[PDB]
Amino acid sequence: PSMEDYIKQIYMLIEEKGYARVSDIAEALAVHPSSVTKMVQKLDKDEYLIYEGLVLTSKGKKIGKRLVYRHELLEQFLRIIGVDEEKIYNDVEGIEHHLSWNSIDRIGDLVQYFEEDDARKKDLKSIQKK
Amino acid sequence: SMEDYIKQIYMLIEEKGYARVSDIAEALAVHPSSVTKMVQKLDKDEYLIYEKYRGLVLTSKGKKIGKRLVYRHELLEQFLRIIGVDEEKIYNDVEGIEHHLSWNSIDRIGDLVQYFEEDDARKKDLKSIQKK
Repeated sequence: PSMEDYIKQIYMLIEEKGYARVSDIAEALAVHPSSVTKMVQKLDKDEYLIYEGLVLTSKGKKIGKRLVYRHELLEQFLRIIGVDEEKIYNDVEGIEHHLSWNSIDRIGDLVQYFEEDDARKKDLKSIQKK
Repeated sequence: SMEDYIKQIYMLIEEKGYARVSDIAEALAVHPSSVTKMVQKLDKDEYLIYEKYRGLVLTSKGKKIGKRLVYRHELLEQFLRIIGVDEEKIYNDVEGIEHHLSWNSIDRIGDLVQYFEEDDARKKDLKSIQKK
């Protein structure tokens, strides 16, 4: 996992629980608590959080939210265009790490496009016939 | 990487009608010796048929894979252009994601690309949203 994966996961946990425990972060990212500990120190150095209990700072809360928004919007993207639910998670991860923010912005517009008229998704599904 | 070679070999043949080891080394920007190591793997694995002094031909199996690969790359380029991603950001973007998407996703991105190519109004509608 990268720094963004961590901040994202930490924010996800605080969203769901009100706290981000080392053991939960480790468990969620499938890494050892010892690795979480190093990363959490490097994140504290970077002012995303303050570690002693771990606590997101305002920079932490703001960026985490962007990263979750992004992830979920990308998931909605793949769902809307008819990708099989089982592959969606792996595809979104594999590409939030690789696509420019400009490309994300444009994908967001595309999701907006399909939300603006149900006739659009119907027509697209017709193509998925082949 | 076997995949990138098959793709590259495929592209050279589509382009020039033939693919030689040195054509491949210049294309992939790798050392000739690296090409040779991979070509033996490809030949023994029946992806291509190589003869010294003759360059190489893809088997029906290698052609299948090369064609599908180039399709994936080209498609991803067209997808990002169609949705209006900055021209200069496109290459680094496709490169980065092309090895990290289920073929299921690729397939659906293909229908999406088809969808916008079918009708000018759809492109017009999409662009309207980008302008905000």
